Amino acid sequence: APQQINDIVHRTITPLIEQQKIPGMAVAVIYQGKPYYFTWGYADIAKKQPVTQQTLFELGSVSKTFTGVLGGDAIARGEIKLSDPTTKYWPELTAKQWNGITLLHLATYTAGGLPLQVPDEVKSSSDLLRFYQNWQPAWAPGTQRLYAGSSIGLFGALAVKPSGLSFEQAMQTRVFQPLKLNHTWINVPPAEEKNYAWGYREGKAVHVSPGALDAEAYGVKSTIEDMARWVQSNLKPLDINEKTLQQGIQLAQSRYWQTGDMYQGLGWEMLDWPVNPDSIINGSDNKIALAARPVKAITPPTPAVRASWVHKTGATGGFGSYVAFIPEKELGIVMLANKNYPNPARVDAAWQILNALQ
Ligand SMILES: *C(=O)[C@@H](NC(=O)/C(=N\OC)c1csc(N)n1)[C@@H]1N=C(C(=O)O)C(=C)CS1
Repeated sequence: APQQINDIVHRTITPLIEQQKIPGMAVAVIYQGKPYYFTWGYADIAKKQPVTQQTLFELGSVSKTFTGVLGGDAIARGEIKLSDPTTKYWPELTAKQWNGITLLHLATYTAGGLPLQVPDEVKSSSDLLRFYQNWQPAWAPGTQRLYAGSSIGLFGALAVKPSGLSFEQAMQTRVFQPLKLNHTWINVPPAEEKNYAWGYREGKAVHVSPGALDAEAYGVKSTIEDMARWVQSNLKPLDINEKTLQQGIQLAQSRYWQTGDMYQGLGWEMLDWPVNPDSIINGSDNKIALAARPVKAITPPTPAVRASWVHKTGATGGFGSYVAFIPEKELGIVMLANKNYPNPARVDAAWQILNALQ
């Protein structure tokens, strides 16, 4: 690393780890195209395994970025349109509240109050139809954004129906493989388990459990290297040889709705750069990030704007992550930790690092 990068990383990450008691963390900095890696602490406290560049972290809701891109790749292949009604892909959704709710609404949390999580009692396919058939909206479609795994989760499950593939198999073949993300998994294969960090919640070692629509909303595990390569791929999508993937990435950073000073893409969220850091830092706090807000349609959607801060927070019960980049500045960051610590602490550290490098 250039000395600039070590100094701001160490001066920023050391106090964060101490403040938050994070057992293991990996950071990548993307700077003038190339990634620079830092690791601290333990993947596995008990067995004294260090965090390395090969350690797998659970990405949590950062998985929604892969989901948004794969959905974008399906649009670009001609298989779906964001203007299609939900019912085109799930006809059994016959309850009348589903009228007028499109793929766009699902992908962007604007369907009218679909909930944060799919409840744990929803295990089977028929439980899932049931859950969506019996849900009643809080609002008309396309008036309020409420951040929701049940919403983007359903988008991803529907968006792969036309391809004929499982969502897993579509993600593998259409996103992971072409980008050479070869240590990124929805299901960790048994031979790779030795690299799988434990998550820590109130001291207990934990992994994420199976759940309805887990792959679509929070199901990806990856390494700091592969996540660096995911950021580079989203920073510079024209370098990607597969046409539909290249367009898919650009569709996921298109601006569909605005609330306050933020815009909703497909899994990614964006703000104009130069950004006010107060708004990203405070905006990431759950009190705000999880609240319903009114949305203004961007008519028509703005194509990926280079001069943007593009980002996503994610957590599971035992992990906490964050990815942010700025395409105009050829700059990005990935922060993976095996503890779920508050979002504003993540964003503030990323902001400290990146504004220092621009
Ligand atoms: C995304 O990260 C998603 N998070 C979750 O679904 C979980 N935990 O979040 C704190 C989760 C999934 S499986 C498991 N054991 N835990 C949504 N994101 C957030 C977030 O802070 O980004 C949440 C508020 C919970 S829901």
